[PDB]
Amino acid sequence: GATAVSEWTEYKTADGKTYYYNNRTDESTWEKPQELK
Repeated sequence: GATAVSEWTEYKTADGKTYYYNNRTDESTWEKPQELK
């Protein structure tokens, strides 16, 4: 299970979970990208 593939990067929030942010979509999803899964 890798982390941060280019355009996709995830940060863990204080509540203890990562949100996956795609930069050139500008989208934020709580599901692991299939390029990063």
